[PDB]
Amino acid sequence: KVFGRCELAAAMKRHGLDNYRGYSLGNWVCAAKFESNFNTQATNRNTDGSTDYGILQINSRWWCNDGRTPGSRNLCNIPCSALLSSDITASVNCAKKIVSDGNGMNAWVAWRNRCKGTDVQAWIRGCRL
Repeated sequence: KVFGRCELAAAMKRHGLDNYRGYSLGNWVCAAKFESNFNTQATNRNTDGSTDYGILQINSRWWCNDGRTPGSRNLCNIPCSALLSSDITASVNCAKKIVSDGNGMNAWVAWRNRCKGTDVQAWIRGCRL
């Protein structure tokens, strides 16, 4: 499923991401925009053999199991395919674990390079929240 900007902001707010670990809602919507273009079915393989899955592009080397990433951990304890569902619950729950890991949202390369230090509130403007 491809989410609309406000539709996703609403779904994320409902799942408790707004201000989670100090990151305002605009941050999460901006990260989603640039990581997957709001598409829950997005996948991208990396040079190290791992693969990123879903709207927040969660990596298979540490967070989920896709059966083809040797010596990988499954810290979120879920099959990576669950991260492609139209229901973002699984992605959100796993993202909450990732952002609490110590490096905050810097764990998402697109957020660090394209959202960090920008006016992220813009991503939720005009939204009925």
